Order: sequence, then structure tokens, then C-alpha cells
Amino acid sequence: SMFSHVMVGVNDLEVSKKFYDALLGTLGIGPGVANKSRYFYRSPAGTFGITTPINGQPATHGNGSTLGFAAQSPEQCDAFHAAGIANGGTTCEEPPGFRDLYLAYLRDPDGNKICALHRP
Amino acid sequence: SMFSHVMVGVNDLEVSKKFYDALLGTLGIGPGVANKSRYFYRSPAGTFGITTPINGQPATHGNGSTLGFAAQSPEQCDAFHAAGIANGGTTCEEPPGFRDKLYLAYLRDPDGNKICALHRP
Repeated sequence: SMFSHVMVGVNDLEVSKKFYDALLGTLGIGPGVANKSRYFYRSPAGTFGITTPINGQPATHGNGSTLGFAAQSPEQCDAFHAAGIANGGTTCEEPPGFRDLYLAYLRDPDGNKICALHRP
Repeated sequence: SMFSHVMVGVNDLEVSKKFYDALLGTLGIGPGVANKSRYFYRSPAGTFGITTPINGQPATHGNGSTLGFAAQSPEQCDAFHAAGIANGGTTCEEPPGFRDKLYLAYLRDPDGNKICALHRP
């Protein structure tokens, strides 16, 4: 992988662990593993983590930031979207579908924009 | 790869292109390729992109967010760090070094996005 890891800030570690456990579970990842004020979601080719921000201030999303997780099929993209929505996330404007790629976009409980992407 | 792609928001695409060209070139990642109001940095396992935010509002960086680029050695992590400082980025703390075993070099890009290069021996 190009990326060793990606971290996002969260305001409530348990609420976000519940979200990402469900979300990333649809892709075969997780559940999250605690390490200090973080949960890590690890695999042979990448690590994702959620953290309390080190500066002690509220976590926020970055406008223009998107984190894309690879999915093995369009069905996994759909399942990712449904699971995130049912467990604290919110839908983006674009419904899951093909883009001239298959993509499903969501925001996590803190507004971090995420995406499952499948290329057939 | 777990990640298909990562985008960050930037407020000046050409300024950021010149930073990331320099920075990611040290890891062997070829220069940015235009596509709409974005530049993409593709490899065989993952794509990184810099973008003007699609909502037309200013780019910001999220408190708690860190993006890590894989590097093949500690020397590459240091070359990354140097290129970053030479081209508009700022160092964070701590300075580059080993940490429990990993080598890490941290920067902020010209927009305040927090990034690092990481090597695991």
C-alpha cells in the first residue's frame, strides 16, 4: 500500500467504535482494538485508526478530506452504506451507484467523509 | 490495500502540487496528474489526491486526522521530511526518529494537513 495508515479524530471513542465496527465489518475488517485513547483496525495492507485528538480540543472533519476503503464488490459498497447509516453515520448527497467504479459515500458521527470503492 | 484512495483539501492547487510532487517524488510517486480541480498521485496500490473542496468552501484539516505514507527506509522518511521543509511545509514535533519499532517523520503541508512518512524495519 501507498499508505501506512490513516487516522481520523473522533469525539466519542465508543460511539465511533460502534460505527466503524459495523461499517468496516461489511468489508471483513475490525472490530477495533484499543490502544491508549485510540482504536485500530488493522490488516496485512493498511491500518486505520480513530483517536481522541492529542491537543485536547474537539475532533472535527477536514473539508476536502475523503477516506476511501477498498471493497470487493458493489454489494459490499451497498452494505457499507446501510451499516454506517444504521450505526450513527449519515448519508451523503449521492446515493451508492456506478460513476463513469462503484462508490458509496457516508459521513461518520463526527462528519469525517468516507467512501467504499469497488472497481470490477 | 485497505484504502482505495485518500483525498485532502487544499486552498491553492498549484502550490500544493509543487509540495506533493517534491514530497512524494522522494518515495518514487510520479508527479500529480490533473483531473478537474484535483491532482492525483497514483501507484499500483492506492491513490492520493489533493482537491479544491467540492462544496466551494475553504479547505480545512480535521483535528485528529493524520495521513501516513509508507516509506522503504528511514533515509526515505528523512528525504521526505527534507523535501517537505524545502517546499512549503512545516515540521511538527517530535522531529523524525524511531519510535516503538517504527521510523516516523511528521509534517504539515502548506494547508495544515498533518502527514507523515513511516517505515517499519
